[PDB]
Amino acid sequence: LVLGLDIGIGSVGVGILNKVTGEIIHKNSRIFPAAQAENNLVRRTNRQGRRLARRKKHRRVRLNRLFEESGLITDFTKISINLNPYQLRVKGLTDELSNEELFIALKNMVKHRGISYKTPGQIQLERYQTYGQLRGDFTVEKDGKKHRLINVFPTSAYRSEALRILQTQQEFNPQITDEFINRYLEILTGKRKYYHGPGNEKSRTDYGRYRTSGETLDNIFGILIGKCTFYPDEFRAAKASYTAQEFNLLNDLNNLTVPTKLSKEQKNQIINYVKNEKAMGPAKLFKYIAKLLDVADIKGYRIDKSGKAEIHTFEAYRKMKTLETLDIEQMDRETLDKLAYVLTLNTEREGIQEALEHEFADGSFSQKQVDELVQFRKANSSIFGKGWHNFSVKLMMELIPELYETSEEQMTILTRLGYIDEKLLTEEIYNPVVAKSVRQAIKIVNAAIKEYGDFDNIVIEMARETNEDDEKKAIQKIQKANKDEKDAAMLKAANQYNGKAELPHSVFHGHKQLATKIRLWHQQGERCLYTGKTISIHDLINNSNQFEVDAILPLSITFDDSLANKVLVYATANQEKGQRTPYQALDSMDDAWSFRELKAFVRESKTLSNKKKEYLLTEEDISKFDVIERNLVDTRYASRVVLNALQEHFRAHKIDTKVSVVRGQFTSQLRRHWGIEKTRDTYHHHAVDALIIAASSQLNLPYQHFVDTLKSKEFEDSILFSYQVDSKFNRKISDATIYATRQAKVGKDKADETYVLGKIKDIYTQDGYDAFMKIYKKDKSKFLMYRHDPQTFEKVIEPILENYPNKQINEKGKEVPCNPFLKYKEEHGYIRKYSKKGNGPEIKSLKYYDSKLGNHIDITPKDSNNKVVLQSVSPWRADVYFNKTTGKYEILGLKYADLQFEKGTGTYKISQEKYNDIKKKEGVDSDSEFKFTLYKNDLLLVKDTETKEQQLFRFLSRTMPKQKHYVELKPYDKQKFEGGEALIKVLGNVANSGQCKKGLGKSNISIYKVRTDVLGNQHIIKNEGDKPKLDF
RNA sequence: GGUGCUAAGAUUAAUCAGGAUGUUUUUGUACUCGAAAGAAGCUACAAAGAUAAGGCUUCAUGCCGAAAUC
DNA sequence: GCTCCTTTATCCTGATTAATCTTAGCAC
DNA sequence: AAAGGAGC
Ligand SMILES: [Ba+2]
Ligand SMILES: [Ba+2]
Ligand SMILES: [Ba+2]
Ligand SMILES: [Ba+2]
Ligand SMILES: [Ba+2]
Ligand SMILES: [Ba+2]
Ligand SMILES: [Ba+2]
Ligand SMILES: [Ba+2]
Ligand SMILES: [Ba+2]
Ligand SMILES: [Ba+2]
Ligand SMILES: [Ba+2]
Ligand SMILES: [Ba+2]
Ligand SMILES: [Ba+2]
Ligand SMILES: [Ba+2]
Ligand SMILES: [Mg+2]
Ligand SMILES: [Mg+2]
Repeated sequence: LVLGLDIGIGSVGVGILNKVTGEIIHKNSRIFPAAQAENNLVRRTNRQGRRLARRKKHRRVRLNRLFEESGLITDFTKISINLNPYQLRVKGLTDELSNEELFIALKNMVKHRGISYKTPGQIQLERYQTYGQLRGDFTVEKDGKKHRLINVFPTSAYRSEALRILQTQQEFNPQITDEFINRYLEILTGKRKYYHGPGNEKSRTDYGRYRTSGETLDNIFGILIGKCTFYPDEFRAAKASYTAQEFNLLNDLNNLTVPTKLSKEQKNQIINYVKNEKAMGPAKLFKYIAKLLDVADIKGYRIDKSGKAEIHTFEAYRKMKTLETLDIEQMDRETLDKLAYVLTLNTEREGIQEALEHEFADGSFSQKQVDELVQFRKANSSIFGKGWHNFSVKLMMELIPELYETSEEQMTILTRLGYIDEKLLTEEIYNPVVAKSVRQAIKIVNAAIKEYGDFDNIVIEMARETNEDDEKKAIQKIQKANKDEKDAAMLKAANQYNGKAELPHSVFHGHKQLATKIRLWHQQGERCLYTGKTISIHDLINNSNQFEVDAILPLSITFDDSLANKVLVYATANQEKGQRTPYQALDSMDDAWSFRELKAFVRESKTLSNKKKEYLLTEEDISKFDVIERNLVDTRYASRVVLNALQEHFRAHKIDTKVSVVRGQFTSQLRRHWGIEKTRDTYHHHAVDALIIAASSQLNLPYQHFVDTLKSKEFEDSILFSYQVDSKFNRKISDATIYATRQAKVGKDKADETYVLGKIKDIYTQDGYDAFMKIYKKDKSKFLMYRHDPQTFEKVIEPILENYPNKQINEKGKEVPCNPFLKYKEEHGYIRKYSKKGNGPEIKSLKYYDSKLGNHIDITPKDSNNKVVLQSVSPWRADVYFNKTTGKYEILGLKYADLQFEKGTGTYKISQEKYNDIKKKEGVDSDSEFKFTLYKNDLLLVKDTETKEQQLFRFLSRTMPKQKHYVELKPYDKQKFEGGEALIKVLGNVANSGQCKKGLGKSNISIYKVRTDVLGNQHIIKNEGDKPKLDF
């Protein structure tokens, strides 16, 4: 029997076939949408955002306790919030402030303490006075030109400003001690080291340094260093360690071939020669082996991308011999390997200093020698940033001798010396998508082996190329052209800056991305492609903050993190671009060149790549909800791990189940060669792909039989499906929009109602204006201004709609719908609120009554005159009951937001009383029998009692709170329904809108839960237990 | 075809430290109404508060909450 | 009650560790 | 993609 596997990011196709007969024994499709674990990006983003906001709020709490302890303010209730803190930040610079005015000035400073990778207050206040606003990024007029500002300042300048304030206060006030000044500046300027992370000695967290086990790490990334290829409980050596340098050159030398393999002695010559000579390269070493022992006679050396020969040259050692306050020759091996550990992993003074103190014996270093090691590590980031060797040192020491003694390379030597736990298999893998699909692929083969015994062969499709030589040469030419323009960009940055042919290592400190910034910089003709302005190398390197690397098509939508989706632009031009493509954004941007100019530049030049040109000019209105390379990387990763784990399992246990490999491009043409047809948008193709995989393996060796069986029209209608149920609570609970509500009468009601508000963020975009007219043609009274400012609406905005075009002839002589608000803007500036003396504020956003408040989460401030809510509440599970009096089913729906952390306990749970309240409000009778609980992707069987039809569905959720017992379902064999698809008569047909929403509380109904193993074998469940499971 | 070491070129993953926003509440100022006191809560700016629902203990460079465990 | 229709926050700056392909040079 | 009020 032969087992095929098509492992993917959200599916694994399974299929078995009796090799002699060619008969199909099992076909199956295992599904687990990869979108669930791909959301980890959202989880990390939100965890990090919460930490930034937690600490910003903690900064002003820490400031409160500082003012309390100093005895300057005890009562924080009478603290005004309507004075100008920016002006007191200027007054305090020279004149005396009240303690309340000082606390307002410093609290304002702590909430915007600037970047750290005329004082700021005076720059901010001047923007307050001359343009009426300071925050965010906005446009300002600059003598005919529009310029862009943003409230971003160095933390150094904020600290500089605050210091002058408090020192000036000190001469007026004595309660302001030197310690008070010290403690505040740490509140203001304090940051955590990136290699420490969260926590404190009492606040244990395994995200950071203070581990819950009680251990305190020096650097939280040390534990992430890889393990040895053969010693899984041994960390690997630094590239710059002595052990790894000796192993590297030793194996380099034996892989040469010489007229006289080199002898044992012959290597120690070269090792000593290169170790004690200062300058060393590949030629000059070979120039020594040849001209001192014919370089053309030596062969078997690894070659450059370009074609230069290369070899290991103890580069790390030579540089470490240059140290003046220490002598590398005076240190033994494990001390020099340990030194390279510390200097590879740590990039900061304190991290190195702490690691030296805690890993070496107390008398091992002096301050001056750690002082030199600090300056040394920074000056050689290019060497200690190269990472780690694939081997531990332990293994190399069991290998370096025998590489001296014998002429064999590492592969040759290791030969000489000589069911799957899916969780341990994926214990140390930090990619939840790869870790999941691997875990799914192994759970299957274990169940396949249980039901069938071992197999002659288990075949895994791989996505590796097979290329002929024209093509192969076709890859290195490109990979070499890639390395060529980086050098070309660096060389050019060097001459433009230094005039020399190399940039000083001083410029890359705290700015390792410069090598890439320069590369895109060179590709954009040294011009920012949104401003049309030149980017001077001096400005870039010398003033790095003025620029940012924009994702051309924003990553929120595309997830395309390649170079071809990146451009170096001025920072303000990237912030104004926002979550938009240049096409959507450029013409609307105030400080920017026209999209036409950008088009011209892009087509005109010979610097941008082919794919970079499409992305900069796609007039495609891409969107986040329109019906990626991570998929390819992770599929390769998952399939591989499964393969290796299978081979190694069948040797260490000697099962002699062969394990073969097939490539995707071969299966694709085979499927074309055979009579294989793919059903549109269906999960069937994962299964039959796996049978093409199993079949590929027995090709050398009933063949037509298998195919005919396969071709059978009747074949698909009996392929099995199994889905991974999701029981997890505490997923994303709702949409993020925070909604206001008001009491109003809208449309057909004559009783005040609670309406959720909506708002048009900017009426000067086309999307902003089209939204305006949809609401306008339907019911102008929806706009809150219509009701609360009819003068502005009737005497400003209605004339504008009347007297400005809503369309226009474009560049191409094609009528395009234009925006009357926008066309007024270009002429008179912003539409302004109605006023007698032309004094009204500008108009940018319009709130309107949207929809009636229904289901929601209440986040209402005690302060608020109206409720504030969150909407689109996501569901967790549905509890199925049955009422004997009515003979109908009653379905209770639980949402993530029904569970919470219990005060006091800290347990995440729902209580019976709340569960009983939900049970009531959902129409479940308190005297009704519990039947089962359905989670997402569980499967249902819905039977009609009267006509005996039955349909198998998978569960999604309980939908529509108002419509009791209503449930959204999904298909058994595909991702979604199309719409109008016929179901059993009781449920009619699925809504043409696509979503299958049916109520299951009708009399004529029968529903059972269906479990499957990962193979597709179904079990009918008609009752699970006496009561629902609520163990927490 | 699998695999080991090395180097490069491409992609991507996990995790940490920070910035500036956005949403909404309240207040102030402006705009509108009013003789003012104020009203209205639109519109703009500023400040203060909340920012997945919600929790923790050790009182702080405090900690956890959208993944995985099926 | 059953189906149609609208709706849905984001841009960056530092840093480390790991993976998978694809070329190369050697090899079981 | 799916919540759920709008719309009838
Ligand atoms: Ba803005
Ligand atoms: Ba020396
Ligand atoms: Ba590195
Ligand atoms: Ba080919
Ligand atoms: Ba909107
Ligand atoms: Ba939603
Ligand atoms: Ba190979
Ligand atoms: Ba007045
Ligand atoms: Ba007044
Ligand atoms: Ba008021
Ligand atoms: Ba704010
Ligand atoms: Ba909270
Ligand atoms: Ba109704
Ligand atoms: Ba809605
Ligand atoms: Mg961008
Ligand atoms: Mg649809």
